[PDB]
Amino acid sequence: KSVYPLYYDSATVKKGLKSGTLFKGTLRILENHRSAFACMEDIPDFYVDGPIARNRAFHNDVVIVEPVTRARVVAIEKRAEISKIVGILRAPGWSKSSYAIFIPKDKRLPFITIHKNDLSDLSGENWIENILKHHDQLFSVEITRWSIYSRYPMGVLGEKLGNITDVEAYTNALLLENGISSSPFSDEVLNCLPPDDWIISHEEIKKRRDLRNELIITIDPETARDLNDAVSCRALDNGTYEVGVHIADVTHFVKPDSALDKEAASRATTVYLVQKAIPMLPPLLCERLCSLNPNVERLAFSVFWKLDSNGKEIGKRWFGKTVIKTCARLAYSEAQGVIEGKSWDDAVGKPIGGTHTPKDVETSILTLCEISRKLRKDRFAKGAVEINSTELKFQLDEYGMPNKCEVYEQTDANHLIEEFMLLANRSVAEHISKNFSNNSLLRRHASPKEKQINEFCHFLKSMNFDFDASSSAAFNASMVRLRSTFNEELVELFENMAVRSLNRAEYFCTGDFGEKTDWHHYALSFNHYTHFTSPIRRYPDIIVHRLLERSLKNTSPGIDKKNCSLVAAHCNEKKEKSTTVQEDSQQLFLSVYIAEYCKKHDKKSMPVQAFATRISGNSIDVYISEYGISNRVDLSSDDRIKSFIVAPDDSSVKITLFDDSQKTIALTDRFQVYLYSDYSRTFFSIRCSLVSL
RNA sequence: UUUUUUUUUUUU
Ligand SMILES: [Mg+2]
Repeated sequence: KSVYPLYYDSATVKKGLKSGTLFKGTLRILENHRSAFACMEDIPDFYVDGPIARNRAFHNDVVIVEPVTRARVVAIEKRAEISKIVGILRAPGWSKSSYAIFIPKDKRLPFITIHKNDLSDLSGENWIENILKHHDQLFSVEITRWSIYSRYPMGVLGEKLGNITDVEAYTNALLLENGISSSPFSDEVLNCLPPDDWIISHEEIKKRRDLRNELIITIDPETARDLNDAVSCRALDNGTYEVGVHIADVTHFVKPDSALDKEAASRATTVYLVQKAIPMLPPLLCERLCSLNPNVERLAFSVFWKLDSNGKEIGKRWFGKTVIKTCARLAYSEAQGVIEGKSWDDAVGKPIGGTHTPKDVETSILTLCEISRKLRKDRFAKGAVEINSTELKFQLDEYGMPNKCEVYEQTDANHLIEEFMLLANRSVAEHISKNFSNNSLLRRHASPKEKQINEFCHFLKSMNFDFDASSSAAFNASMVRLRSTFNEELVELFENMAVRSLNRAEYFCTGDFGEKTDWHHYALSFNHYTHFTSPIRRYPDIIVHRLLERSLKNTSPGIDKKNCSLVAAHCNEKKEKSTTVQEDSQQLFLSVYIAEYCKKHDKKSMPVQAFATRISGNSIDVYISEYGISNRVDLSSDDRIKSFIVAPDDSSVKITLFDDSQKTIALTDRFQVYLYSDYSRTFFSIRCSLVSL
């Protein structure tokens, strides 16, 4: 007897769809398994309990369910590509010969059966012994077939990624999950490279604008090796300034349809991890020839504006190929120190090649900072949205183990660079959209989804607050009132929920959207925007560089609307996967940090302060702002606790202990919890407990 | 575990 029911016929499925019985939506399987939801955007979402009702479906699988808000899967319309199944292997029947038991890291993926002695590195006689010997080794499996007469599918074990306790092996496994190429560059791509001893041609120096003698700097963080941006300011004889943005001319090295170009389009973006980084381009270009290192002549595209003390564009812009030699390289911290009024030797402490005096650079930094402050105030006043977001910055020891973990605050220098990069991006977008209105690669951000914003508004209604989503400007105004209404940590949580409410930003080809009103950036309130200020780490910036060059030459776009759409979609998906990878890396290093804290301070958990976001059934969702993480204190897992009572309103929960001290805690209350890195389960899992371990 | 929304922007 088949464990699962047969998928209905195509005609029967269509008939049921016209009969209101059948339904169609995406599927989201929950981490705790057995529980899944048919994600229907309009009609109420449906629930699914048990893999029997799941009928051999996976996460993000567009499926056709039938009501049996519960429902049974009867047809799969589309399957999302399962990018590898990394995990571990356990002996058959582990506390007995049989098929090997593969356990994926994603709990959403069911167990897998590895056929009799299926392997190459541990297959043969004594296979069980080899499994046990390599039990603490992460491996990877592929799916081969799922027999309806088996509750689990089957699959071949791939390459052994390696020690689970090895951070780098876990990293390689995570890369494998989201399909990010960690292999070295192909020898043909290296053959595409120019000679390493390439020198600046006098012909090219005359063909371009010679800004070498100018004062140009690169404000980038301390741990930066690929420099793309360069800012400059020019005091004009009147009250105005000529501000310039200079971006490494990668397209001068990367030529269309070359093997280098193909690998760049394949990787789409540079993936940045905590301990290392996967580059999009080979290091010769990414770290030497194109990187805007100090005191080196470099070929770069440049955009100039004429702005007043308020930052309004008074004079005509200028676009063109230039050759520049940056006066100095700066860190964001040192730039902030300069802005705060300190002396160059007290903050930066670097030599400034050229006639440029220290006070010249100081004046330039302060001028650019004031202009950037004015432009940021105007941008937010125009209708933009201010979200600070969260990111976990780690300081590592010589061995790579996390010694420090902290939240990142953006100082005024960060916004200084940010505003001018945004200005450059917007100007380039406007120009290339005006010229090549059919084959232009820009970025868009539509209005937020009504569903998420309604949920967030109801959450604020629970906290007796109203959010006007009628406009981005009203959204930001409600955010400001909220910040002036609650404590800063609650406000941080609210910013988290706000960024959740936003819609996914995406690249696009102007030809696909007939109406120009659809080319808009809701959060930035811009009418035109693209990515152009980072061509060494975002292939869309390479495409935009080529489009800008052609627009200055008034020639053809050289790229087809369809091909442009392909590049846009591929790069959007690659950016999704890269974001996920970086977040998971941060999570991994946070777990290792908690483990090191427990080891050094002779405890089993780290004590932290947390705010109670939700009180449901037998658990409480808590947010730890010190590390910007959302965990759950399971009232059931707390066996040390004696009992509890949740009221029908879920706004307060009373607690009773064995020492008979009863005490009640409500929503948005600040209380202490403990974070511990559970390694007893198969993989790294940060868990939170109310009681100290 | 067994009820769910994880996406603005800069730099890296
Ligand atoms: Mg930079």
